[PDB]
Amino acid sequence: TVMEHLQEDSAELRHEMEELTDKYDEIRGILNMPSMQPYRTNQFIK
RNA sequence: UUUAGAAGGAUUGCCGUCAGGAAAUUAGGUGCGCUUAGCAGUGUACCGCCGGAGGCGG
Repeated sequence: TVMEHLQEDSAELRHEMEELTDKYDEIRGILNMPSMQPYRTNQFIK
């Protein structure tokens, strides 16, 4: 999977990555994603 | 004080045609049922008498 590639880049990705967007440094975002947090409640949660 | 509190599933319909189950057989030898006993609520409810339902004699 793409997930396992962005954990340890193998170029197999980096080769194919950098030739269509020139922006893989920004995308590699999908690594330190923020965690979901409970901040309020509504009438639809039990 | 409940994974709290809410809810229309609904209308219609052609399953059909045909057919060889079949041949063979040894269920057999034994055997202690057996002590005791009272059928009935009285064995029936009969003749009359008053008296417009309820009563009284033998």
